[PDB]
Amino acid sequence: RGSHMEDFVRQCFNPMIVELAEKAMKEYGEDPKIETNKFAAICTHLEVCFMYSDGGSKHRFEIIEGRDRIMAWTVVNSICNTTGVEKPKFLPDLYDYKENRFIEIGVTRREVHIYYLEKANKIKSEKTHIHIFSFTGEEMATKADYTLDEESRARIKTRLFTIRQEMASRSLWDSFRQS
DNA sequence: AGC
Ligand SMILES: [Mn+2]
Repeated sequence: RGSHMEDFVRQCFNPMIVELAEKAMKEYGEDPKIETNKFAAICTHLEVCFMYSDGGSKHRFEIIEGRDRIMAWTVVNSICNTTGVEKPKFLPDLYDYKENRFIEIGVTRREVHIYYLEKANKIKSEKTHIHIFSFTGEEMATKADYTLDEESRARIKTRLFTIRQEMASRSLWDSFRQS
């Protein structure tokens, strides 16, 4: 059922991200043509994770996000069994080899701390790091430790505001912000 | 995934 949002997603994000988002949705059996705001949110989340992992040095991060679920857990078990970090309850997005911790990255259309507290209580993990970005240029991270240098986080924030403008320009921001 |  032809939606403006679905075709917007396909210009905004590169094909590699679109294909991972589609696979993620149908691995858990949802339809990107129908659940189009969730389509847009998953592509957004994917892109931020990849931008984030590009912010470090060459070998800094293990990318968990974007793998099929069974392989992602395999890699997580490899990380826990070779480093001794406690196995997380939910699939994190990255592993930081420099700081020795998993990272859960989130993107929100609300005040970053509302979403942070939600992610904090969901993860019983005392140790996995949380880093939240908003669509208005705010961020929030565990212990005020933002992992990356300012430039790498700044370009993530710029991209998120561009996505917001592109949606608003198409009168999709309101549906998206209210979903 | 994030409202
Ligand atoms: Mn996440």
